[PDB]
Amino acid sequence: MRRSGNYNPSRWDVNFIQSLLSDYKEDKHVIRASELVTLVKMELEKETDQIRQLELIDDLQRMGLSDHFQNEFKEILSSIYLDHHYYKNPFPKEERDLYSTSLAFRLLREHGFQVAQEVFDSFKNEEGEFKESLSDDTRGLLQLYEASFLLTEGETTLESAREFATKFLEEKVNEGGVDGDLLTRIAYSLDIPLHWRIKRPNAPVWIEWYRKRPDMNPVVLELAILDLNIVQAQFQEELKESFRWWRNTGFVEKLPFARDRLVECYFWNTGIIEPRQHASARIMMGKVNALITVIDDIYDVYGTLEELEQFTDLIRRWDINSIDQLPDYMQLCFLALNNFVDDTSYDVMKEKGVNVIPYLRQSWVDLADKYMVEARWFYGGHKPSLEEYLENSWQSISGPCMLTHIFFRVTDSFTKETVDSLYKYHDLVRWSSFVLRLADDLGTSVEEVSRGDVPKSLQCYMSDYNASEAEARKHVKWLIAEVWKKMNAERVSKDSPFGKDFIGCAVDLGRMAQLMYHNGDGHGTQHPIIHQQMTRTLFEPFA
Amino acid sequence: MRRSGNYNPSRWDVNFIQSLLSDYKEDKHVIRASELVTLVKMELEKETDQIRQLELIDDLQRMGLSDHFQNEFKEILSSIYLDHHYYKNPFPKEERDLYSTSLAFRLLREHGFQVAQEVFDSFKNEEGEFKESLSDDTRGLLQLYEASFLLTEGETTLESAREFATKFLEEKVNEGGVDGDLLTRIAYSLDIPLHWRIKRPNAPVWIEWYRKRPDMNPVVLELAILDLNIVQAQFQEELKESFRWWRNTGFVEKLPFARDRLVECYFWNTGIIEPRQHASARIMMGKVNALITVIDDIYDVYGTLEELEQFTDLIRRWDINSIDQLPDYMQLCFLALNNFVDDTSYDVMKEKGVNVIPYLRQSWVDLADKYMVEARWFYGGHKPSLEEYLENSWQSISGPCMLTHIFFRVTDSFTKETVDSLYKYHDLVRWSSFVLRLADDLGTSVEEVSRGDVPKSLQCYMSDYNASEAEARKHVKWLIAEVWKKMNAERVSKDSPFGKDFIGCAVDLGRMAQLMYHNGDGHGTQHPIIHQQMTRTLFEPFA
Ligand SMILES: C=C(F)[C@](C)(CCC=C(C)C)OP(=O)(O)OP(=O)(O)O
Ligand SMILES: C=C(F)[C@](C)(CCC=C(C)C)OP(=O)(O)OP(=O)(O)O
Ligand SMILES: [Mn+2]
Ligand SMILES: [Mn+2]
Ligand SMILES: [Mn+2]
Ligand SMILES: [Mn+2]
Ligand SMILES: [Mn+2]
Ligand SMILES: [Mn+2]
Repeated sequence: MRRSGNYNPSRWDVNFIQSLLSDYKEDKHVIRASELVTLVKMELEKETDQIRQLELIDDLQRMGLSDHFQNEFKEILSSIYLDHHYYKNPFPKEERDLYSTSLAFRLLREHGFQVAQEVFDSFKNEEGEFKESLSDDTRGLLQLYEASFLLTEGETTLESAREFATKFLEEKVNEGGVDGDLLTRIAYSLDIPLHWRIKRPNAPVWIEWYRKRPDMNPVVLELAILDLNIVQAQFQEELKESFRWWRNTGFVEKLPFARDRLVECYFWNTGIIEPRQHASARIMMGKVNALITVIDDIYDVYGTLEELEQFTDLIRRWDINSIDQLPDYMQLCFLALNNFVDDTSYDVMKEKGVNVIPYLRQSWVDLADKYMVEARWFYGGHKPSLEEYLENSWQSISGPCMLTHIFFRVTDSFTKETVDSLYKYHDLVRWSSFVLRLADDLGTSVEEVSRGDVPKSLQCYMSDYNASEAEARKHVKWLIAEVWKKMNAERVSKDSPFGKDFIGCAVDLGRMAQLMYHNGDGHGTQHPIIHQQMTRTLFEPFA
Repeated sequence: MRRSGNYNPSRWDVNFIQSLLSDYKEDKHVIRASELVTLVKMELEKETDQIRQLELIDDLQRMGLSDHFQNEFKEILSSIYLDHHYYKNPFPKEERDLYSTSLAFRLLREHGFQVAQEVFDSFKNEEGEFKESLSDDTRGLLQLYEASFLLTEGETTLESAREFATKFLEEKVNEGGVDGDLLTRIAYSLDIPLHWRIKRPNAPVWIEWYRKRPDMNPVVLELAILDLNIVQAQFQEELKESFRWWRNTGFVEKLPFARDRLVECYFWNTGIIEPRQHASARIMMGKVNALITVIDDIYDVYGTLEELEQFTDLIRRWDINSIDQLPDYMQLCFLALNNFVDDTSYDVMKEKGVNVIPYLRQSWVDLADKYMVEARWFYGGHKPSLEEYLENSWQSISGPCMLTHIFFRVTDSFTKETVDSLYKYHDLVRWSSFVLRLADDLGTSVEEVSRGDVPKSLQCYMSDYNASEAEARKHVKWLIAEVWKKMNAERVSKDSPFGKDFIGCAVDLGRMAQLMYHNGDGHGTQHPIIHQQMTRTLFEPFA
């Protein structure tokens, strides 16, 4: 009679979840690490070779310590940038180096520095093609490929630099060039460039590789391992509170057609809100995400057209005073929602001084509205077209929802204008949700549409230009590259009204999805590799 | 130009309130009692001397074990009552004995058995009047004074009895030293008869008094103390949940003109909802009683007539939209309230299957309205008539709010009909509040008004008949005595839509108020001994 889209039980249960208690929640570490830092710090800024620096910054970064050496990262990069006079389009053609240049470019750009693509010019022959010689320089070559990802449309030099350094890198992988311990790092970046790699869920491995490194330093490595463990604790704390909420709702038993996976839901935020100081957002998100998950299954799995249309209206007019008109299962959910946004608008009001209920309330209305149109197409046995779908797609994924909720928590002082801009669903939001979406649709088009659901990119395209899924798969991949360019441009935009942290969660959300859906769903049914990534960053300690 | 009724700070901090942990929480404790029980349960069901039984029945109760002996109490009093022919219209031939009769009356009536007042007839002399001889049976002359409180208006015999037995008890205490113990355990009942004594916050002293009782049994005395501690742990647990909530609202820092006393607010409930099963109700109430305090201080202390007339109207129409028009502190207060009832109706809707938000909202609306008319008179510099006031007072004290809230968490299943009866504010609710009210107005009269507040019961009588405080004091007391009598008929009523546990809390809310408001202002603000009874009921363990 119904139509449940067969799901599975959260791999982790309360006893484990609710038990969790790492002995890193003590100040002993906090402070040891808090002193071990000042070292790594002064080590850092006592160093002399600018590249030596660029080199540490990237590592400290890829290791999760990014949080403590903030201002260092700046001045260091700040000077370098303008003590190299990187702020000039007209290249001085000092006939620089592929490596240090690819690096200083990468980091500088990543930190919002204007660095003309022209820079990489002193590395190309006459035909304008990249120098033949470069061929021989695996190191710096891998450094350029990696930097060819801080581009925008109208950046052909970076574009091709990538490609050059790509045929190279790969073939060299099949061969060697050097190491064997390079033949992985190289292939590592060659799977997901650093710029598209989310730090947190990836530090460990990086901390390994570094511990190993001969030139490796111990203060740092020690700082690295300690802190990694000092934050795991945090996640564990948050995780529980978010768990407590999930259990309360009782959807798990009162709404079982919906996916049970609150760890997965909380975990996403260990990747999106990297700045540890934002515990609340992380917690909240654990919830926002769970909620969404349930609402989504109610729309594309459980619920009926009648039921949805009405669910969709009640939310629209946020009529809790009719909560008594919907199927009991929709009453529990909506009340839950009402309860969540209301509780959330309270903390925010309590701490920031604003009544944001009218906004958060909106975030949900629109989401649902989008969920609806998909349901209408679906039931209406409708078949959109790549563009038609895509325009709805980036909103039915919740990125905007997830992101508008975060804004209020991550931002310490908003305006109204900002809020308002943000809420037209600011381009940032738009592009960050698009990655989320596309990536998702990449690793979840399968059972998705083959278990009841409207067509997704892959299909929509496949049908659109009557092609193969391999072509569909390629296209979608390309789209993701396009949107990243638009995003890069926006994350660095000066006119951006958003603060560094927020725009930071917008980019990272894109990068998190690129992990989660890099193989499976990490949700619906889950995926080992994902499962492990989770156990290792949420539950297992480091050495 | 606010007013701030200058309050005092909760004598118990965060850390304390947040830490404490009686190991009794350890399951390996329950079971011990779970045996002692079956034991004490047998000594019971194996006893033969009826008077001996009843006797123990009274102890088990007065000691706080009432919870796991219910069905015993039922069978027993049931039988005794039948094989004694208490249901028959008369039976006074002059065979009865003060004691065992004054006692079987009590427990029989108390447990809802209908036993004529004419039983004590067999104890009166010629011109009627209780027999003089028995001016000797001091023992059973206490059991009489004791049962005289299980009356209604139409029962003059019990009225006189109390009149009589006192005359003597009154003196037997100015004797030489019979038992000495007696002297106190007499004067004990003479301060507050047993009927008006909440058991829970009173077991201690009784468990002591019973230890000594040569005619004692150890399995019972052992289960007794064990349970007290096994129970006190519970409270400590519930205590925190409310505390956590209380802390989270941040009223302490944001609504600082409001009384700080969540412990006290939780404590009240240790003695209203006495059946250990209703943990959530006790927990919820920890919050309700808190919301009120705050929302109350907003009305008789801080807030202005513009601000109150508006607070009241919004609450009434209950819209979280116009919320943006309220003064800041009211914005926060309302949202929390909204969140409170909204979160409470959820749990109810969840576990019981119904939407109660519409009824709970009410509970508050009426309270606030009631609180308003008091504000109006006050500012309106109007001095009401004892009755006028009295007609508001029993509602404006929150009794009905407290209770309508309880009802849902205590009642397993109800119906619109019951609910509705309940909400017209059923007599039971009216009686219980009055006691609460008058009792409060006694130990909060000449101290609240003398700092800004409407004239209370006392003061109103005072003017009405232009009498003295003793006359008012005397009246109000008499008044409390009258109400109880209606109460007595309502709790025992066989027409009550209300179910056992609820009817209890209602009765107990009355008795709990006669405790707190006995020495000075119990509740909070500044409790005399009230404090000890609190540390002792919630923090110190028993031998
Ligand atoms: C929960 C998932 F992982 C998604 C992606 C929904 C979006 C919410 C997240 C990621 C917390 O599930 P699903 O792809 O089935 O939703 P969709 O129906 O929009 O495709
Ligand atoms: C304790 C009282 F009965 C109140 C009403 C506060 C609320 C307490 C509960 C629900 C146990 O204190 P107070 O007597 O000062 O209120 P009032 O100003 O109406 O007399
Ligand atoms: Mn969907
Ligand atoms: Mn879905
Ligand atoms: Mn999907
Ligand atoms: Mn008042
Ligand atoms: Mn008051
Ligand atoms: Mn008072």
